[PDB]
Amino acid sequence: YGSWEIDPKDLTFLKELGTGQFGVVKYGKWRGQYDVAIKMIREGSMSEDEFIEEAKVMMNLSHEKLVQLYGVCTKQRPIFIITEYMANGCLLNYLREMRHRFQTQQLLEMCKDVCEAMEYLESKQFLHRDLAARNCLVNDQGVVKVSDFGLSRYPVRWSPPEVLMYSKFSSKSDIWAFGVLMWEIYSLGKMPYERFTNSETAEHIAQGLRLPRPHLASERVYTIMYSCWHEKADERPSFKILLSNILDVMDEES
Amino acid sequence: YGSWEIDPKDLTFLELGTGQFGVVKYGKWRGQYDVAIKMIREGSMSEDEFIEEAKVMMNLSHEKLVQLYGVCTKQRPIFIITEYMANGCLLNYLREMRHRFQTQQLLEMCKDVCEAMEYLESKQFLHRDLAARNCLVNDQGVVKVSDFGLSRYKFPVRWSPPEVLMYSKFSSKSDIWAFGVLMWEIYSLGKMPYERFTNSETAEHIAQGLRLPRPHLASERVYTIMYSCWHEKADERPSFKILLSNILDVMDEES
Ligand SMILES: Cc1nc(Nc2ncc(C(=O)Nc3c(C)cccc3Cl)s2)cc(N2CCN(CCO)CC2)n1
Ligand SMILES: Cc1nc(Nc2ncc(C(=O)Nc3c(C)cccc3Cl)s2)cc(N2CCN(CCO)CC2)n1
Repeated sequence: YGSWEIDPKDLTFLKELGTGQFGVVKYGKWRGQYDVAIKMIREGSMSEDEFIEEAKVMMNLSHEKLVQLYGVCTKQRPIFIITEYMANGCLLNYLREMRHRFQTQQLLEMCKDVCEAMEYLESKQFLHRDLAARNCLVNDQGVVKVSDFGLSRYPVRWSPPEVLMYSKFSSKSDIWAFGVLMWEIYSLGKMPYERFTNSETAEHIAQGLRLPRPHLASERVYTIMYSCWHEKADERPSFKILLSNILDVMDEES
Repeated sequence: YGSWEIDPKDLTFLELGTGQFGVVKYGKWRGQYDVAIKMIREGSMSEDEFIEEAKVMMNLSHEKLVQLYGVCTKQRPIFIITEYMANGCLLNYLREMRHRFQTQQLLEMCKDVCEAMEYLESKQFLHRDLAARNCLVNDQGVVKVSDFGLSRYKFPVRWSPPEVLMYSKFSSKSDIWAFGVLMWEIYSLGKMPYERFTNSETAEHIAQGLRLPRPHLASERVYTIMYSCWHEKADERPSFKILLSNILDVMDEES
């Protein structure tokens, strides 16, 4: 893959952070000077072609609020993926572990960080398959960033109208999820619809039920997350507009 | 994978076509049984993808479904053996025999595809690409669908919008629309849907509420079936259990 291929002997496995479906992440050090995260992909988790597309996306996309790629080790099995290390780890556990210790003005900065990354992927026609607090990482300075792994891109004469319409306004799925994310941040890791099941939630949202307003979220902040929860997808805002609305509130409140 | 394991030497590679995941050839088992062989590429699928595909191939069976004869998992490229379809694709079969069909044969074909889908519907399986080009015909003129590359019905209910949850509840209604157009291909003798419109014009043509015109070979009652498959509201469309329910009724009426 060129310069992206790194030397394995320069790595050093030290600790374990977690395990996923497409491998296991392990904490290490690059040349014993910088902290990095290393993911060990399983032999049969993904196909060859699937890795070329996934990799091709990680090298061509770059944003300050996206998990930076340090390199990969495709010259061995299992293959590695070296990236920057996030000291604080997951955002969900971060909101619950360090709960109510950061003031409200910091909560909105977390939404801005995620909105900045999504706005970038939006400009590149990329969709987050699972946008939620559990899929966001926090670094030492409290910056929230999303990942590039597992991203998506965006029969005509045999497909129904429901499929055609979705193929043109599918980007609005990441907007609804983002709205529920702000709810998780301002609720400090509260699970959406705690008093409802999966079947219930699907029925309540269909009837118009929306998440309450976090007590730590101002009435204007609620307008942002609530703007993302519009029945008509085309009536929902874009990540560029949401970023402007978030920045607008930050200036008026801070 | 057990008894499903076939000896690559027992099969002889006597070519039929090629797909994304590999190429399909023609052969015979022990010089006595006819079957088709699929040589999947090395990097097209993953180990987990195959195990799921196979697990679905070996656990499903239906007369109108492509029967699986076996696989060769101790070989690279991995092989998948199935029954041989003398007449091959349905679209080419409708165009090569356009002058050699009866009105009862056309409706019989539609049943052969509906009977298969009805079985898939009961097992919660979905055909991602249901069309005449993905259907095969054996020597006796019986149509059969394939179960390779199917999908079942993750979506986080708590973070998904309504259009996604509503899609997961009416996912089988999408194949109904495709089935309705399939019947048009049959009674139209292989004509391309919206042959006089482009991909962008077809999408708008459906948005305006217009649909395919009735083929002259289809009767008023048969067209009502395929037309019922094309309803703006997915919930208002019938089910494959109901389509077969009707197709048989029009058969007895016109037979
Ligand atoms: C799960 C976890 N992640 C951490 N930081 C990460 N940085 C980079 C990671 C990563 O997975 N990148 C990546 C991606 C995104 C895709 C493909 C490939 C790769 Cl390599 S993960 C830290 C952490 N700890 C901190 C919070 N607790 C401290 C209390 O002791 C405990 C746990 N936990
Ligand atoms: C493309 C083609 N298929 C033919 N029969 C097949 N039987 C089994 C096939 C197969 O694909 N199974 C399968 C599936 C479904 C999934 C995964 C894996 C597998 Cl293995 S295909 C015959 C044929 N010929 C007949 C019609 N023409 C001569 C007229 O004189 C020429 C062409 N052409």
